[PDB]
Amino acid sequence: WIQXITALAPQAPAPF
Repeated sequence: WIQXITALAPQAPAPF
């Protein structure tokens, strides 16, 4: 679950 969020960390700014 820490690598589910950290792999999405650079994918938070590109949509939002």
